[PDB]
Amino acid sequence: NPKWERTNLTYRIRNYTPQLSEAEVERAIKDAFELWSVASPLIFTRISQGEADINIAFYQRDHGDNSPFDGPNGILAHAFQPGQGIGGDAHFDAEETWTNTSANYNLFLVAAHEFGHSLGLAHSSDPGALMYPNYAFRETSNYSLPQDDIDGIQAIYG
Ligand SMILES: CC(C)C[C@H](C(=O)NO)C(=O)N[C@@H](CC(N)=O)C(=O)NCc1cccc(N)c1
Ligand SMILES: [Ca+2]
Ligand SMILES: [Ca+2]
Ligand SMILES: [Zn+2]
Ligand SMILES: [Zn+2]
Repeated sequence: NPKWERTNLTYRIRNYTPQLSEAEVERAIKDAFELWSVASPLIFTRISQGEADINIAFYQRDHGDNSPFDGPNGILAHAFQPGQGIGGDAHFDAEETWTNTSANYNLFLVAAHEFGHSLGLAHSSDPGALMYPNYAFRETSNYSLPQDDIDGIQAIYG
């Protein structure tokens, strides 16, 4: 069970997707972290430059870590479990159409899903869970964490 042994974690958005404004990309990311924050003792702080615990980046195909993206659709992103260096970092497929809407692919929902991995959760077999393996759009305004995921972070931290 890899877990962060620190509660206030920093993050850094190294690059952006042209698809959305910078504000929208940052709001997506911010709200995705809040989701996990309200069900745990974790506190997230954004840094504009520097070494952050969780780096966030939009990459294309081969991007230096031995797990290349695959073009439109398919693999949308991946994250590494808690740890130093690459640990907890999250990568998003730059070749996807990233949206703020119901249209594939909603950046807030994918980000929320990746941050679960970054915090130490694995995929869930519960189809109503965020950590379920396949993407599904769900209303995002006033979105809250499904109960299975709450059970998930709570079991790791408090
Ligand atoms: C190596 C890939 C096969 C797995 C990868 C994964 O689950 N990363 O977290 C992934 O991108 N899975 C896709 C599977 C798919 N295209 O349906 C995905 O949508 N993952 C993210 C996801 C899943 C569930 C909910 C939400 N919001 C997002
Ligand atoms: Ca892809
Ligand atoms: Ca890291
Ligand atoms: Zn990667
Ligand atoms: Zn996943």
